Amino acid sequence: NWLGGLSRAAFPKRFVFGTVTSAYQVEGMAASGGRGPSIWDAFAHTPGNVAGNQNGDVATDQYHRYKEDVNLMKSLNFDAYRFSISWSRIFPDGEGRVNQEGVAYYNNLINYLLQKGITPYVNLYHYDLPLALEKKYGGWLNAKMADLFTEYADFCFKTFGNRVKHWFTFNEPRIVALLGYDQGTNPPKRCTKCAAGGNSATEPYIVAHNFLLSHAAAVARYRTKYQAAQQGKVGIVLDFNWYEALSNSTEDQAAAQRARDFHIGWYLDPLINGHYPQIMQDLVKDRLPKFTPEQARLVKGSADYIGINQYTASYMKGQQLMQQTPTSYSADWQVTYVFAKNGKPIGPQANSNWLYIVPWGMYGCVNYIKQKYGNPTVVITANGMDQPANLSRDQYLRDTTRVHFYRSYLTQLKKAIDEGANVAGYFAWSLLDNFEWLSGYTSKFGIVYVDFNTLERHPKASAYWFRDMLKH
Ligand SMILES: OC[C@H]1O[C@H](F)[C@H](O)[C@@H](O)[C@@H]1O
Ligand SMILES: [Zn+2]
Repeated sequence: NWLGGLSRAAFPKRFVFGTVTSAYQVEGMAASGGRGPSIWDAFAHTPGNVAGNQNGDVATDQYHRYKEDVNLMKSLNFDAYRFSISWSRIFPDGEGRVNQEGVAYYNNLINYLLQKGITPYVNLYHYDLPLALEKKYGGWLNAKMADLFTEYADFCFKTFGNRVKHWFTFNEPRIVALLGYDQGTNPPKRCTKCAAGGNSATEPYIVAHNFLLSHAAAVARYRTKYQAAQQGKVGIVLDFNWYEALSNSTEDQAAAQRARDFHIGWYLDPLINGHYPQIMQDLVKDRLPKFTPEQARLVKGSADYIGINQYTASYMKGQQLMQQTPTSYSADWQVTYVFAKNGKPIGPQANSNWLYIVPWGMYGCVNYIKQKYGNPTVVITANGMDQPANLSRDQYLRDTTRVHFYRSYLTQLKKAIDEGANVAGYFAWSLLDNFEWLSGYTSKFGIVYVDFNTLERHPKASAYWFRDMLKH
């Protein structure tokens, strides 16, 4: 049977199922409704930065169609919707003046979701730093971001928190550090060789530290000022792709573990244990900032749940640990990526080159967090795969590969849960085909097809798969 034994009965009672989007990727109205530009608006509008010179000006136009999209998610039997608030839609300059039309939009969305029995899970930040804050303060390089983010978060708690009870601060600060400041391929396009300037060996760590400090400050504000009345929760969303030792050799096993530590431990060790991973301290040394005891105590325990974005897996090959001139966060790991073992690829690829379809990676990741971090409450906040550009509507709708993807990954998640992992929910990236950053509209992650000429929505087979699986 195409559900493969999966249904709500196959998951814990009250387990949450949802879909996910992000503001810039679906809203549109990027320069309308009072919204100020984000760093992604400037980036996307620069010729050559995005596939086809595309941008999120219109995107899926969810801004005008949100009731259609909410009706669709309810008809597909989902319990929840993870979306983000655009910082520059509320504060066009990131600070000071409030854009009331922006506030009204999120009020309207949140109220309609609740009207339809859909639980809002709200991200405050998804790659979309107000451009004004980048220019005035230097964005995530400036420790002042803690105050600036806290003030923004405070406004959101005050304005929406009587209705919103499930918050996330950030989405994937590792990717911001990696792509924005190590490789320099996402805004602000910083790296050692980059035209904008930078230092791939230092800036990724500065940025990560400031994300953690800003997270902790925003949560401290929530807990001291809003929690008593509002009785909600605040977490953070982290990407974690699985790393598997190429062989059982001491050095390959060490390499896979180093990769885990530099990937997820970088944030989870501070959040759970109040310090950076030991290996990062040992290898990165004085390029890794130190939490004072007070900061570490503010950071530790500051996530009510951990959002995990899980997509793929890689084999890791080791080497003798070397004394090396620092060059980048990426080279700091001292590992070698490998995508085949015993003559077989780890998995076939989806449309995105980085996305190897490896369902057991999901078990790997969830089991690892359970065993290593005292089984914290985890929410899978994104999981999915993409189709390529240029297909016919019908070809998009017959997404049999995506159906197989969800059945397999969810079976592996069920396996980890049945072994005792504290996973509270699962969210499919994405409800809709949308703006896939550098790939623009050439990558289609949705369970619902979006015709980007007419903006019409059409559920794909995977959407119907979810509807069947999730019926009450
Ligand atoms: O790459 C697919 C998807 O991966 C993660 F979920 C990111 O948070 C999204 O912004 C992105 O679109
Ligand atoms: Zn419109």
